[PDB]
Amino acid sequence: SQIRQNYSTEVEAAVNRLVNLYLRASYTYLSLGFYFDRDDVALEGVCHFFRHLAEHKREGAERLLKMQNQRGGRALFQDLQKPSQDEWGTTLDAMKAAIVLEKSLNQALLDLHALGSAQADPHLCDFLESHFLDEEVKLIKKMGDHLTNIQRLVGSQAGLGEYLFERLTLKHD
Amino acid sequence: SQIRQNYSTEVEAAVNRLVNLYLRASYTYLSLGFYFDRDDVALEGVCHFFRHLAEHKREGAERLLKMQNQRGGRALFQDLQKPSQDEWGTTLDAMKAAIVLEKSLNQALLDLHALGSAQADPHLCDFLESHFLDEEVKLIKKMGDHLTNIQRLVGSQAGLGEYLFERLTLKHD
Amino acid sequence: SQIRQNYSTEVEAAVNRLVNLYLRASYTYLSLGFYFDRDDVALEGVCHFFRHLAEHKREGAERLLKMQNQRGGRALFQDLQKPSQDEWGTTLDAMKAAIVLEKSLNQALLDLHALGSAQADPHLCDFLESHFLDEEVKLIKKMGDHLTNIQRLVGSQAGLGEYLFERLTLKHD
Amino acid sequence: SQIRQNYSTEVEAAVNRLVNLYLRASYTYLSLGFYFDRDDVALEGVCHFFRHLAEHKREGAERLLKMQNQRGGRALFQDLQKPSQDEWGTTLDAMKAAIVLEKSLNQALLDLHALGSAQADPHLCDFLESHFLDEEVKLIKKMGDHLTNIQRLVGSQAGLGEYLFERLTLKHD
Ligand SMILES: [Cl-]
Ligand SMILES: [Cl-]
Ligand SMILES: [Cl-]
Ligand SMILES: [Cl-]
Repeated sequence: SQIRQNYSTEVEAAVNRLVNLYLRASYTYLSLGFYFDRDDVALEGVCHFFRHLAEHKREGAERLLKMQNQRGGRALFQDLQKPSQDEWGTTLDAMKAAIVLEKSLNQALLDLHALGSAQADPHLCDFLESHFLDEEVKLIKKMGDHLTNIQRLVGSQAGLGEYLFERLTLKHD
Repeated sequence: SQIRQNYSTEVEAAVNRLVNLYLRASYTYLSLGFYFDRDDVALEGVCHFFRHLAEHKREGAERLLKMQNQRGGRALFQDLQKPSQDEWGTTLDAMKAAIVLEKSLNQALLDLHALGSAQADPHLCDFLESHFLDEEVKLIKKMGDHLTNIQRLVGSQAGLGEYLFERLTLKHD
Repeated sequence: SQIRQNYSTEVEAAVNRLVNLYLRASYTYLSLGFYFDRDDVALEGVCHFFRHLAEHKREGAERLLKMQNQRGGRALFQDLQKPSQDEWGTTLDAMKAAIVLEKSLNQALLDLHALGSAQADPHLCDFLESHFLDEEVKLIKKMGDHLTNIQRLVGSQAGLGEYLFERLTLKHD
Repeated sequence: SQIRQNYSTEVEAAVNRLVNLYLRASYTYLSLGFYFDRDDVALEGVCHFFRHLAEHKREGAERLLKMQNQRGGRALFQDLQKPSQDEWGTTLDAMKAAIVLEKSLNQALLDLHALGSAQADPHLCDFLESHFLDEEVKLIKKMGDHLTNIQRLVGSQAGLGEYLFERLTLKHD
């Protein structure tokens, strides 16, 4: 490569794996979004919350792919596994599955940062710090806040709580 | 007729029957709308939901009547039967009766489309596709979404659920 | 299902398969787009042409998923296979692979239309006519036009032709 | 020094050397810019490309000098060596010399970052990450893209390719 400098094969490979993890996450959120649009689920604010995350995770994958080319690495795509579930349960089940998914993406980012640190690759380390690590902390804090509110609302009338959370906390229209 | 071309007597008759079905549906929705405006029912958002459908079904009848004249058929009006009920129960009873009514209109549209297909009448088939079939799918999906939300809200406090659905889902002012 | 009417299990299944075909096509175009952004390929107009198609095919999948829910079918996601190639050759190789891909999507749309016709499902038939069949004819005509222009430009100076096509026909900036 | 804190003599010296490297690079680009403005070379877009880099490298030197004073180090200027060539050959020769020059600046930045990491100087490390490392990756990717396009255009008509690259890729007016 005419441009590649200080870019390890180990980072190049890990970036291709992280692209696969982000695209899998996007696909998971696409499935969650359409599940909440079902006529027998019908929680618009929950649908919009997950559809937006599907778009955001796709954008993350595209930013990693642009950076791979900027550093002179080569994008390599793999099979994308289907989401872990076909039906996602309650808003609470779905938000618990989301925070697990985000913790797994966050650990993949921290692992890649640690590899870049070990490889003395400060451009890679800056890149994750600037575009991913704080977006992930912010998102996990928001999901933690939502879990608390959902849990408060279950009480002895789960249906009423699920409706009120979607109407008064999540964005709809 | 100076203009009639490729327009069967069977379609002409079925169009006059469908006009009667749309006007009956409008009359049903007029009755539902004023029932929810009663001082002892008093659910404004439910009143507005049904009053709007009464106007929309009337407009459907008028579009069929305009098309009948465009094709050189002859409008023929019949007695309009009164709605099936004088009092419509809860929001849930009313929304269940509406989705039954819409399924019956949808089947009448599909039956007429099938007659036009059999008669090789593509103008009739286009007309239903363009102005009725998707409006009906969209409306039945919305009523299905509302039924799910109403059902979630019944819990052990039916009155509270009926008020919250009308205040937080349906349009009022 | 509370809303499902005149929607066959055969169409529901074929719609889920077509969603998989559109998402595979999006993934293929994502791979083509980033290949042309490589520093050793560096054809910006070709990159932008394929990146846009990746977005358009994703939007097609999302429209099919919305329609599946409108009809009361159930979205079911499968594993997404990786693209057929890791490296895509010349602009000409890439545009030949694209038109093959589009012909396969077009045949899948025509097959689904034929199934809906056989099932007397005019809403499905309208839906494909209105949002997919002409978009596909328009795209295949544009790719055919581009193939002719690329082929004219190969001459005895392939590099010069590939540069001029990307600079004077495709959109860049 | 009244302000100096956590700023090693090793970093202070390396910053003064890097200022010399940036000013030498500016001087090199000044020479490349005026060579392409010669009446017997006359490639305006190539002239403008290098004149702009001369200004950008000067600005890099000035940012390092401002930071040296912010940290309480002392600017020390050395003799500036003349550029390596008086005449720069073809656009291709010039762009190959530029990417070599940029790789040498990039390695000097990475070396200084590594020194700051070893000295536990996070302000220095942030400073390079924020203002230099990604500017350098972006520039080397752009020069790699240009090299590919120039190389594609040499064919058997080098003059025609050199003119078309300057007219259709580089900015002129
Ligand atoms: Cl799997
Ligand atoms: Cl009667
Ligand atoms: Cl495969
Ligand atoms: Cl010298």
